[PDB]
Formats: sequence, C-alpha cells, structure tokens
Amino acid sequence: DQVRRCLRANLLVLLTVVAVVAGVALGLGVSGAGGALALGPERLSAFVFPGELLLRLLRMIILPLVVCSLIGGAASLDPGALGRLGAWALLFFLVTTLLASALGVGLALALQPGAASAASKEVLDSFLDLARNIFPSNLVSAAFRSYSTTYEERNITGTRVKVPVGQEVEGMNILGLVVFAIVFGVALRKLGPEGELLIRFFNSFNEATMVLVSWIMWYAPVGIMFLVAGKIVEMEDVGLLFARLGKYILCCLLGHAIHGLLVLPLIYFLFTRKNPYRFLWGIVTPLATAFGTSSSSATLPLMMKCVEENNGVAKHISRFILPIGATVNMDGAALFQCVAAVFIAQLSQQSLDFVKIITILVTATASSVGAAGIPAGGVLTLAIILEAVNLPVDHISLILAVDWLVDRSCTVLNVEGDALGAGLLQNYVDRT
Amino acid sequence: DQVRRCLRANLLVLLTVVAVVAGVALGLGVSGAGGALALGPERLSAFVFPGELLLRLLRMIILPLVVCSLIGGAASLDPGALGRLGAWALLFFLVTTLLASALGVGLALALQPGAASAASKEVLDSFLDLARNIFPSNLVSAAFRSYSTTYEERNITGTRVKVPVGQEVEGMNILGLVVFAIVFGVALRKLGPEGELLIRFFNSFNEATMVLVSWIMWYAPVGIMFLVAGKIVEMEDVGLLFARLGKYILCCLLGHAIHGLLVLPLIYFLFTRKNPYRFLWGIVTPLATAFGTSSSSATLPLMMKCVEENNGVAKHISRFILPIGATVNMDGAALFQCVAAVFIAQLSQQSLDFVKIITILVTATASSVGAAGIPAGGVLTLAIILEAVNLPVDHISLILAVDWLVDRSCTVLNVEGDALGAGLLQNYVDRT
Amino acid sequence: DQVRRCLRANLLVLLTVVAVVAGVALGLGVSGAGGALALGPERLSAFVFPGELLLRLLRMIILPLVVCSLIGGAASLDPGALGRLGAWALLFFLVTTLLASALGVGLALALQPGAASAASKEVLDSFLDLARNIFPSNLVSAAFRSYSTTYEERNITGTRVKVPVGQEVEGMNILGLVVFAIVFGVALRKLGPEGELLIRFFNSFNEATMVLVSWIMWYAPVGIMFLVAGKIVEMEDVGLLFARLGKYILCCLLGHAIHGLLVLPLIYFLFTRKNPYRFLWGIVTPLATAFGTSSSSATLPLMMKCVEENNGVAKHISRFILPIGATVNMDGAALFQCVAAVFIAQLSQQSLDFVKIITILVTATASSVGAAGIPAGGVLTLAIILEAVNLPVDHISLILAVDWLVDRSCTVLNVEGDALGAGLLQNYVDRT
Ligand SMILES: NC(=O)CC[C@H](N)C(=O)O
Ligand SMILES: NC(=O)CC[C@H](N)C(=O)O
Ligand SMILES: NC(=O)CC[C@H](N)C(=O)O
Repeated sequence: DQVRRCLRANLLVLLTVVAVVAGVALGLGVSGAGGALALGPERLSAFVFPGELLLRLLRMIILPLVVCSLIGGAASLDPGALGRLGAWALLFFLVTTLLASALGVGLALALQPGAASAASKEVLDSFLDLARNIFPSNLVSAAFRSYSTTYEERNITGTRVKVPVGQEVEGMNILGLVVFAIVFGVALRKLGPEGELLIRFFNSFNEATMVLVSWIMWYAPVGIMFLVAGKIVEMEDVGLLFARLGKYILCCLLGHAIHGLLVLPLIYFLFTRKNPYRFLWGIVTPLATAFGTSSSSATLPLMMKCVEENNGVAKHISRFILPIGATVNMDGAALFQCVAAVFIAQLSQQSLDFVKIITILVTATASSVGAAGIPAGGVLTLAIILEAVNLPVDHISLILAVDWLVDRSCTVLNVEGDALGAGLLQNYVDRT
Repeated sequence: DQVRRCLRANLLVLLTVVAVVAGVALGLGVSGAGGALALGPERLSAFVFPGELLLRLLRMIILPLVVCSLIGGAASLDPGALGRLGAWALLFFLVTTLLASALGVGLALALQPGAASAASKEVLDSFLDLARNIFPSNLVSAAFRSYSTTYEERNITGTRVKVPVGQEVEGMNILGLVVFAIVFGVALRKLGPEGELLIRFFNSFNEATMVLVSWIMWYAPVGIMFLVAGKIVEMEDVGLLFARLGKYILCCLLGHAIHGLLVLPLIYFLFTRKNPYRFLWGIVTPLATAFGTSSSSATLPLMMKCVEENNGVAKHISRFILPIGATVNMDGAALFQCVAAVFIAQLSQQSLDFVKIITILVTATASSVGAAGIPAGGVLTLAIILEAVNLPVDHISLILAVDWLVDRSCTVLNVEGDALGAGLLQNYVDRT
Repeated sequence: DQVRRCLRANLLVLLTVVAVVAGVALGLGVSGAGGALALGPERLSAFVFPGELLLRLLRMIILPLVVCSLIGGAASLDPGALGRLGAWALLFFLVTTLLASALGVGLALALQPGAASAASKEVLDSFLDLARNIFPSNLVSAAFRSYSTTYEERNITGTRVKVPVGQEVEGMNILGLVVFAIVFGVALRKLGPEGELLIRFFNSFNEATMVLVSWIMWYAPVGIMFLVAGKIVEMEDVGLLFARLGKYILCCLLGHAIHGLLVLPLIYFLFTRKNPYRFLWGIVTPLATAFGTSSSSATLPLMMKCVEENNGVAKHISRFILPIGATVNMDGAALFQCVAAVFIAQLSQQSLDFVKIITILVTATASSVGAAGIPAGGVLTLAIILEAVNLPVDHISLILAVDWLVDRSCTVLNVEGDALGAGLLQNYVDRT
C-alpha cells in the first residue's frame, strides 16, 4: 500500500541511519565482549577495514568531482551579467552566506563542542603558506601533495634563528585546485565558441563521475557501520560520545535559530521597513513541508504556489531568483559545514589557528553553492572541505549519524533564505 | 620471388629472434673477453643502456594503454545483454580461462622452473593491502605509486607488537587502476548519449597510443639485444640459463597439452556426451595452420570454412561466438602469462605469497581478453602484468627469446577454445 | 592626443620596466634603511612574497603550455612535405639557428659574465642521465619530478667503487616531456581523420591557457618589483650588479652584431656569390622600424612591401617563407635564451658540464620556434628552459629588467633571418 511509497523513496537516508545504529550495536558488542577482546592493532584494523573502503574511495572521486564539476559550472556562469536588478540578489546571496557562516565557527569555537573533558606549533604567518598553496607550483603534484613550511634551526649568531623551509607534504590541496579550476573556468568561457568542446568535454565528465558517486552512496551503509564500530572501540566510552554529539545538535540548531529568526530578518527590516514576522507567517506551510521532505528541490515549486499570493511578491521574480536561491543560496548547509569542520577540529584537537578559520569559512561558503536539493547532500560536500583544510575526515561518521535531524533543521533555513530575499528585492523594484 | 612474400610479412617476429641470438653472441663475446673485462658497474651500465630504453619507455605507454584502451572497451560491452543463449558462451569463456590459468601457476610453482640450483617477510593478511590497492586513494598518485604496509615495533607492553603502518611506495598500481577504468567504463555507458563524447575521446586516444606502441616494437630488436647481453654478463653462465629456459618450454607446452587434450574435452564430454576426439579430428587443418601462421586472426575465417561442414555446427553461431572467441577466449595467452609471471618470480626468488598467486591469476585472466591476433602479442600484455604484481619486468627478454615456439604452441589451443565452445553450445540449442 | 596612442599600445612592456626601476628603489630604500633593518629570514620572506607569486604560478602554467601548445602545433606540421623547393628553407632555418645559438653560449661562457669577482661534482657520463630523462618512466611522475643519478660507495674490494644509483628528484622535466609531446603529436597526425578530435581538444586547450597566461602578465609588474627588491637585499651591493648586467648587454649585442653582420652574410656569399651589403642596404627601413616597434609580427607586411622591389626577389616566395620565418626562424630569441641561461648559470655558479651545454642549446633552438611576434615574448619562453635545465629561474627578474633594449636588438636580427633566406632561395630557384 504505502509501504512501497515512502520506504522506497527515501530508502538510503533511512538506511544510512539504520546502519549506524546497527553499527554501534556490534561496536557495543565487541565492547560487550570488552575492549580488545579481539586481537590488537594488527588484527582489529582488518575488521574496521570495509569502513575505510567507504572513506578511501571517497577521496578518489573528489579529484574529478571538485575540478570537473566546477569548470563546467564556472563556464556557464555570467550570462551577460544577466540582471541589472538581478545581480544584486547574487550579491545578496553571498553576504547572507558569509554572515551565516560567520557565526558558524564563531558560535562553535566559542562554545567548544568536543573538547569538554578532553582538556609542532605553527606561526600565524603561515598565511603565506595558505597563499602559496592557493596558487600551486604545478598541477599534477597539486592533485596529491601540498606545500607546508617547517622550521629548522640555523644556530649561527643565535641558537634560535627559526628559518622557515618549505617541504611539500602529502594530502592534496583541493583548496588550491578549485582556484585553478575557477580561473580556468573563466578562461575557456572568455575564449568563446572556438573552445566550446572543452566545456562539452568537462560538463559531461562530471556526469560521468556524478553517476558513480551515486554508486559510492550505495556502498555507504555497509561502509558506515564499520567505521562507527571501529571508532567507539578505541574510545571505549558510549556515555562520553553522546555528550560529544549531544552538544553538537544544540549548536547547530541554535546556530540556525539564531540565524533564521533574527539576523536575516534584521537584514529584512533594515531594507524592507516592514514586519518579517508578518512576512513568514504566510509561508509556514512550505517551511513545514521542507522539514518533512528535507528537500529544497522538492519544495521548489510549492514556494511560488504560496508566496506569490500569501505575500505580495511580483510575477517575474518568483521564477527569477527563487530557482537560483534553491541551489545557490544555501545557508543551511553553510552552517552545517562550518560548525562541523570546527567540531571535528575539536575532536582531534588540531589547532585554533585563525588562518585556518578563514579558510574553513571561505570553502564553507564555496561548498554552500555546491551540493543541494537531495537530503544528506551536504555529507559529500563537507567531505571535500575536510580534505581541504586537512582535517581527519574519518569523523564524518558520527556527524552524518545524526544528520537525519540536523539537515531537516537546515533545509528550512535554506528555503527561507531566498524567500526573504524575494521579498527584499520586490520592495527594491516596486518602489522604483 | 617468395623472398619478398614470407620475409616481409612476419619480419619483426623473425627479427626479434635474430636479435636475441645475436644479442647473446656479443654477450658471449664479452664473456669471451671474460666477465668484467670491461669496466665495472659504473661503465657496464652505459653499454646495457639502450636495452633499458626499450624497457623504460615500455613502462611509459602502459599508463595510457591500460586505462584508455579499457574505458573505450568497457563502454562498448553489454549490447543489451545480447544473448539469452549467447551470454552463456561468455560465461563459458571466463570459466575455461580461469581453469586454464588455474593449472597455469599450479603446474609451474609445483614444478619450480628457475629455482633448481639457486636453492622483509610479509604476512598473508596483506590481502587487505591488496584490497586497499584495488581502490586507490587518489588517481594521480595511483599512476606512479602504490600502497604497501611495513611493520614497525611499538615496544610498549611487549617487545614485539608488530604494528602495520602503511607507507606508499614507488611503482604504479595498474592493478588498482584498471578497476577504476572498468568502473568508470560502465559509468559513462550508463549515462548514455549525453556523454558519448567521452567515449569518442578515449577510444580515439588508445588508437593514438596503439599507433605508437607499434613504433616501440620497431625499437625492440635493437633494444632486446642489449638486455640479453647485459643479462648473461652478471650471471656469467650459459649452461645454467639453457637449463633455466629448457624447463620453461616444457611446463608451457605440457601446460598446454594437459589443458588442450584432456581438461576442456572433459568439459566437452560432461555436457556434449559425445566424442571430442571425433570432434577435433575434422578441424586438424586449421589447428595445423594456426601453428604455422601463429595468428588466430588469420585463421579466423578458415574456421567457419571447415567446422561448419566437417562438424555439424549451426549457421548463425558460426559467426556469433567464434569471432568473439578469437579475441576474447584466449586460453593460450592465459597460460603463457600465468606460467611466465611465476617463472620470473622464481628467477629473482620474490615470494611464494598466496595473496599474490590470486592476483597473478586474476590479471592473467584479464590480459587474456587483452592482446590478441598478432604473433608475439602477449609479450606486451604480459609486460603490463609484470608491472602489476611488481615483478622485475626486465626478465621479459629471455622469455620472448623463446616466444617463437611457445606462442605457436599457444595459438593452437587459443583457436581450439571457442571451437569446442561452438560445438558445446550447438548441442545445448539444437537439443531444445 | 597621442598620449592615448603610444602609451596604451605598449603599456605592459613600458610598465614592466617602470616596475623594476621602482622595485629597485624600495630595494634601495631598505638598503637605505640598511641591510636587514627589517627582521631576518623569517620575516623578510613575507615581504619578498608577492614576487614569488609571479614566479610560482608561472611554473604552474608551463605544464599545460609546453605540452598542449606543442601537440596542436606538431599535428599541423608537415602539410604533405609541402615544398620540394620549400623544405630546404626549413632546413635552412634550423641550421641558421643552431649556428646562431652555437656562438650563443660559446661567446658567453668564453667571456664569463657574472663570475668576474665571485671567483656534488658530476661525471660527464651523466649523458645517459640526460637520455634516461628524455624518455620518461611514466608521464604523471614526469610532470613534477625527474631522474638523477647519485653516487654511493660500496666499500667492497676497494674503498671507492663509486656506484651510480638513480633516485628521482624534484622539479619537472619538460625537456623529457616535450619529446613525448612531439612523438605524440606525430602519432595522432598519422592516425588521421578518426582522431581529429584529440587535435581539436588540444589546440583549444592551449588557447584556454594562452588566455590566462595573458592574465599572469598583468600580474607581472606588481610581481616583478618584489623580486628585484628582495634580490638586491641579500646581495647588498648595487655597484656590483650594474657590472653584472653591464657586461651582459655587451655579450648579447656583440653576440648579435657578430652574428648578424658577418656569419649569416658569409652563409649568403657562399651560396649567392653576391654582395650582402648591397642586399640589406635596400631593406634598412624595415630593420629600422623593427628596432622601433620591437615586433616582427608588426613588421611582417612591411617586408614584402620593401624587399620585393628594393631587391629582386620573386613573387610567390615573398609570401611563402617570410610569413614562416617571422614566427619560426627566430635567431634573435635563440641568442637571447642561449646567452641568458648560461648567464644565470654563472650567477649561481651551477656547473660547466658540457652535457648541459648541449641541452641548453637544443632547447634554445626549440624555444626559438616558440614564442614570437610580441615584444618581451621571449621572457616566458626562456622561463620554460630555465625550468628545463634546472637553473634557478628567479633570476629572470634582472634579465627582463634590461629586456627593453636587448629584445629590440634581437628583433632586427630576427627579421633579418628569413630576409637573407629569401634572397638565398631566389638565387637557387631562378638560376634553375
Ligand atoms: N546538506 C543539506 O541538507 C542541504 C539542505 C537541503 N537538504 C538541500 O539539499 O538543499
Ligand atoms: N600471445 C599469443 O601468442 C596469443 C595467441 C595468438 N598468437 C594470438 O595472437 O591470439
Ligand atoms: N624575444 C624576442 O624579443 C623575440 C624577437 C621579437 N621581439 C619577436 O617577438 O619575434
């Protein structure tokens, strides 16, 4: 009857949380067998192994996906700078996403989820190391290794000269590779119709790897349950992690509720001079079903069906920015990246490092225009920024473990983002 | 007269055995000058050098050839799962090639050619190291280096903890790269007509490198004679190597004669319930000329000219599987890879290592559908598996030195393979 | 009036010498503040840093530009071996460029500019190391690292055995990569119309990177002034460098005047048996304006407007070789590469090493057919050979600092090259 309708539509996002609550069970079973009742680090890695094989070939495809889905994207941008009264919305989308992700980290590293009872050093003139990494030395070595400065001593006229020498270290720099792929993407657009084939090569190449990143997602529930099992063994506690998680769902949703209800409505009232609470009261029902379906793509047509008569928006802007803002202005993911990538930074206690805090915030504004629409789409697109800023990505497991609630909490602020942007632009254009 | 006909048609396979019997001559000449009558390892490498330059740029082209001849191959496979009574032949071709290569190694490492008078250690849970190498971490580092586990000691609560740490070591993993290229090859087929260009890119790219691997083969006779000369110098013996070779031609041909005359005719009689010796007695003459021309491509049309009336095969299956089985069901090469790559393993005494024995047997079943048709075509395609399972490939020289007999011995079992498969399928379809 | 005409046409080659004379000014300002009045090597590198960022992403684009502008070049060569009386001009262009670059180094390392008051070791059987580097082991490791032999000791029957072992060291080998790209370029031409797309891919790919190497050149004047400032600090002298430069402009222009006035006119009189000084006296005015505009592309149409009636050249060869020789026979750059890359070799005192002196001379004959037409075009194309023969490329700064005179001195010998080749071919064809 309806056991074929709902169960087969969102099977995978259902099955991926079936996996982790069963993955923790045999994780509890071996800690019910008790710690390393199985043999030590030479044999236990063989039983955490097919959890690595989700994570290992996940890093394989992000070399095509981050560089070939982005050239074909950035070649089809700027359609003649299409809106004199349209590009201000695109500038609105960027500043409401920076300000989204500004309090993203700025709440979490102020609130410290992860380092509660947990309780070499790098100079902040490693900003040039970030800039030397943006523009890579050559491309083929930039697909697997990246630049980094280590300090050695000279011991000449002073026992501590502390000279920075730069040795290229492993792990790719997709942070320094999407900057190539953007600046290659404008290049072959500017060249024009003679090099159209290179677009038609590349934007078919990502759909040749988006079609196999679907195949990786079907491996994920078998894969996830072996890196949540082999993640609670070496931690040995279960009461500890549900306080590790149990503060993280707080700072996400509080990070949404602070953002969603106040700070973009303050952006509303500073330009609209009307009531945002009279504004969104008409559009509660798409924001109701966006929490239900967890898809701004699915609630895309229902927005114009409601906001056009429940609020006085124009005709042509209902289809002009709101199809854009459903897959471009994604403030909901931009919190969810920005508060997770600093959360995993507090799991392993990497570094405070303000130079990383901007590049954990620029990329989180750049994956925010990335994955979209489908539920649990941000899990892939924050898996590329955890490889960008060299975090240990293997802690993705516990933070898509609770994705079933938090992505539904971010989908509603996602769909809210262009909606208030729609009402803000109509008062800028009808006022004339 | 006929000095232009025969001599110019198979010139290269003639000239490559002219080269090695002349290459051993000045190899005997410097050992007739006596050992290192020339200067030592700093000067003798300069005179073995243009033998390395066959072998060095041989490894260059196997990065395009193994990954671009295989996507364009695997995109044109499964034409709608073309045969309800046809795909059983393709399943027949695989199981008669595994069972071919099963006794491939299983004869040779039971018979030990190479380690007769010759007379760190790795754990057999390096199977995960093989599986961690199948699915690579990223593609660009998978074109030149591969994963491997080394054991270091921890010396904490036990002086021998033996922790496996994994450092990526040099030498590419085409074993882990053709698995990408297959699973990319099904990807852009499944995507359909929108990404047809990526096929039309790639299957023109291999013909842009198959046309220069012809040019490498013309360098080979100049090249071979300087790595058979500089291979018998450091071994210093000539009576030793002709016992090294003189057992290898045995186990190949015995490996064919055990396979060809008994074990697939036992596959015949278990399904046909007729006489295979009454079967192949009609088709001795193509099997006669297949030994002569050493080309299943050349003896491809002569098979239907004989087997269709000398035996009661059907009309449509004479052109349905037998054109397939001439370049797909190649059991003759699949012995010849599988008994050489363990033979070279016994020259350098690498390792017994059952984990390698399956991946010396999976790939030998995968290059068996690879190179075809032309004589001495398996020499290239076993040069890619000697780089797969990290054998020293420079001992290819002495085993194409005697290729002139053994490939003619494997061509006849090659052409035999689909022929008995043709007779087996007709008794499965005419019986109805 | 004319402040918009001249100033906006050659702005960049004006602005790049504005930059260096202002870049030396604050370079003099910090040495007017006196040496390391700023903090030491941990802080001064942060203020030489945006000079590195010209040089760093300069090395980025020379992986596409040297391999994708060269396949699309070498696929469109040999149009049916187009001239029975035309290819002798192309053979003339090569031998007048070797003989140009023969005295290129051969003047400079005989005259020693750079090592005047400046006042491990590698064996000359590192020629095989050059040949082992021409033909690379695999392509993807040839885009960032290259082969090199180091000698270790064996200490067995002699305390100094000096065995050469070969470890691959950093820095790419575009010397060994353009040899692939040529021999790939003939491959897909020979394959014909079926692989036309790979040409149409690649010759659109360089115009997708020639269009961003324009964007690098606009960064260059901001970029240059921070690596001439941070180059005179560690040298601390200003009177020293203007003797370092002040001999270099000598050996260039003397290298042109020896070449231009005598040695190709001796090639003239050995075949023409007429007066070259009666020859070029008619064409002083294009050679006048070639010094002025510093562009053989701009003085391309003015050559046929003068040399066709001021000298008795034919009709059809005026448009047959002289459009070729304006962008192929470039002897002016071939001095300017060949005397700079040995000049920078005498700045850092790298090595005398006759094996390098031919590969500093083969590539300088190969970039001579490279960049063209525009003034200061050789600065890019000698930046790729300084990465070829592993020179420190960061001394490009002081030798485009004085490019404004020397390229105008080489443009006139550039345009002279095919002009005398035009007069030489007409006396070979009208004589019949
Ligand atoms: N990561 C997310 O959940 C993004 C928000 C919403 N689900 C979307 O796909 O647009
Ligand atoms: N390597 C081989 O000789 C293969 C068998 C046969 N010569 C063929 O080309 O099909
Ligand atoms: N590097 C150079 O100046 C080359 C000579 C001349 N300017 C040209 O572009 O052809």
